[PDB]
Amino acid sequence: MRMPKSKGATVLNLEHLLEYAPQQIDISNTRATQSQFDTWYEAVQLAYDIGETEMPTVMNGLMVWCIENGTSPNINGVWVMMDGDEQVEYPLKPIVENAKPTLRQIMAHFSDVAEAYIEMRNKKEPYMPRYGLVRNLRDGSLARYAFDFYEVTSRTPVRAREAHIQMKA
Amino acid sequence: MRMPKSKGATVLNLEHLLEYAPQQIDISNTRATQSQFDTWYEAVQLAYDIGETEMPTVMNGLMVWCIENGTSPNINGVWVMMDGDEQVEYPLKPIVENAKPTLRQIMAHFSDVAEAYIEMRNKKEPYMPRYGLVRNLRDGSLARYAFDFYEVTSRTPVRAREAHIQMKA
Amino acid sequence: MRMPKSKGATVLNLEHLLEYAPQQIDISNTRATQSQFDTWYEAVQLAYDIGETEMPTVMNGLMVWCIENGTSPNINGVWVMMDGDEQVEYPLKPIVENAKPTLRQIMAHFSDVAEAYIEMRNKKEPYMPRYGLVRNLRDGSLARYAFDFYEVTSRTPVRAREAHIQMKA
Amino acid sequence: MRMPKSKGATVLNLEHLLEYAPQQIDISNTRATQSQFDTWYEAVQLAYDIGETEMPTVMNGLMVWCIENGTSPNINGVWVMMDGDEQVEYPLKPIVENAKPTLRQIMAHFSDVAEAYIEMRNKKEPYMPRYGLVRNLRDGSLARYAFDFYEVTSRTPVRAREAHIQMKA
Amino acid sequence: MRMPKSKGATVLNLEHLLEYAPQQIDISNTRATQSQFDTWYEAVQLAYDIGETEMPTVMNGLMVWCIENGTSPNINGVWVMMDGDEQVEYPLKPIVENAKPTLRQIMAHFSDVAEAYIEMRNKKEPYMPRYGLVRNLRDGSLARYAFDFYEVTSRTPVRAREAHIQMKA
Repeated sequence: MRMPKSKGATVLNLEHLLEYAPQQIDISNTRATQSQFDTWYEAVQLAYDIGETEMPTVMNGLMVWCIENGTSPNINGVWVMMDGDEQVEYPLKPIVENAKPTLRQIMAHFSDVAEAYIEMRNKKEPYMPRYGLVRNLRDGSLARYAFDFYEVTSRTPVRAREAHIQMKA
Repeated sequence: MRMPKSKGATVLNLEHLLEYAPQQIDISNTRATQSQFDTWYEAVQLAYDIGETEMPTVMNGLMVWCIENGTSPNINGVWVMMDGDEQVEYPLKPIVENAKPTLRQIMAHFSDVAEAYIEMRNKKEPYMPRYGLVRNLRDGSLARYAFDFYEVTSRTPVRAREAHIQMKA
Repeated sequence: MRMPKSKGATVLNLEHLLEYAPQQIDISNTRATQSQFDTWYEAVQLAYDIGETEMPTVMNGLMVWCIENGTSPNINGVWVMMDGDEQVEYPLKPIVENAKPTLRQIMAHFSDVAEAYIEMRNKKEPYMPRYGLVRNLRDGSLARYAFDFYEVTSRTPVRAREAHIQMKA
Repeated sequence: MRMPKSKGATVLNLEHLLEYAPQQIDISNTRATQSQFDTWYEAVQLAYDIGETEMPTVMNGLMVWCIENGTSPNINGVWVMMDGDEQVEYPLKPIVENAKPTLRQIMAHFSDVAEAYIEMRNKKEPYMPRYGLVRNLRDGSLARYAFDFYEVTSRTPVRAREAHIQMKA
Repeated sequence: MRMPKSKGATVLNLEHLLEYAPQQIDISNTRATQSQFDTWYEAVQLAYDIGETEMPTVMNGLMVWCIENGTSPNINGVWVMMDGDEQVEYPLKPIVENAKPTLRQIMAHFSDVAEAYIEMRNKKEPYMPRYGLVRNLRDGSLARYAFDFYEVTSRTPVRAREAHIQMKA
């Protein structure tokens, strides 16, 4: 093999070269960077006039809303939260404006947790996310992966990779 | 797994995260929100000069009309109600103007009840909604699902999902 | 045979003609020339204000970043390095501007080493570069070749040649 | 690179230039200078016979008026303030006079605050400034940029830059 | 080939022509000559009553002003310097006078240094000169070329050549 050279010197080290072991999600372009996610968090927090005691509760339903309604909604719209049987409405402009590059990449930070919620739902009655009810997904084991902000990593079953290709087609 | 992080703190809670259990129809974009449905109700009520004693009766036939004539009609038109053998006419502009985002989403609040009416009809003589007589649906058990404002949830038989895909194609 | 002639004289020699034995990568247009790589190295070094003691470490992650995120990114963007659990951000404009003719050819100097890193990763948990998770590559032995700046030489297995044709299609 | 030279000596420090980091709005010709704004403030104060206890209230209504009626009005005209349900009438020549170079540049000092007021109005009922209701702007998210005295800096989203080009055309 | 001839004798050495290798900027008409620049320097120095200890600081702000406000301003105007938070006001006729042929050609001597300042600003927050924010330049990499007194030589990337043609159109 040949290691990169510049003016007769190696430019890629020898020890740390075979020691750097990052995580796939961290250095991937499918999700927004940590700085971008932080900016989106406070911008949404400042727009809704919510403190640090109710904001975690509010963001629980936004992830659930994006499971069943996607991550590319109309800006001039609203997304719903339910406190009991009442539909509590929130403006959707702050969610999208302050999300860079796209809301899907920002929502991709919720990929791991969103499967836990769907698996919970798939313990009482069959629950299939709408994103999979419009692309004709019949499997009941792939319901945990039927949201548009899912991150495909090197831990995803092969059937799921084919399903997302079929879904997005 | 990794839960969303912002400035070294979890932003998705731990207990209410695995307790929020909404209903699919409530947080879905296939139907208008409760506020939107309320606005459409009074706007139509105020346009027809009807009180709270005949309006429930009038809206019974509007749902039946939309079963057999769809939810995307010409605004400058009329929809018919039958009191005995006489065709009582109502303007159709108030139904569509005041419906946001679309009349189909507003009519989607009648998805559950519209199946009860069709099943009633399918107890004396075979009744197939027109929306299914123009897309060549031959099954007699799918007649209860042959209206354009049907809501596909995680309780719909798999054959029905294929039928609507075939119908809308 | 006929050897090139000009004014009644051979113009291709006889001894050194059958002695010149270059290497395929050196005289190939799939990678930038040594002068071009040197210019890109110092230009990136001068833009980041880094000496000759940390620059080899920084370029380790840029190669890893290009494995999972390609070699044609948006100039007005950033690429991430991880020191522990923190995302250290670098501007991406110096990487692309000063790379001639393209960053893929400049990154092609890292083709040999990038396989060593992937093979390392493929010793603890299955690691498939993202560039192969979006083109539906299922083989686990071709993971070492699933980056866009791979150089196809006369040492590459035949299956790999077909895979890259299928991947790039 | 080459420095500017005069009689064999450098004419630029290039050490304080590294220090020199002015703000874009301060050294821009899109807004009047601080001295010009001070002249306009006192002259308007002297024309309306108002002290330093009601003038801050007075200029609150002037900024809102320029949002909905532009910054190029007739000199022989009036601008309206509302105290309750009554229209308080103010002469408009004191505004369009003593405002150099133009009233738009003087009004550009209110660009930041004018967006806070618009974002306030877009929390109860949809509010689009009349400047955007005559140029066919159908995106309510861009309502915060629909005043002619908006200042385009290097913090404006790319959407707003295209919208203003479309509006001013 | 044919040499220029006069009375049966060559009029060109063609041995010193091989020696003659001038710089493109030096013998270009896009910038004022050295004598013209020296005249503009002393005349501006004599007009502002400033010595040789503060003038290098003074011209630092003038170059930045021309980046964001162009090199064709009104003679009966002022250009702003910032010492801290205060706007220092300077007359602008001493600048647009004693600057022949044009101020742009005089300002062209700062083309190399003006890019260093812009590249400095594009290290903390995105900074695009106002010259490019009014001509719809959406590429932040080309921010280093977004001043009207830029000199196009045979070292400018092909991107910048097309951008300036698009901008000046």
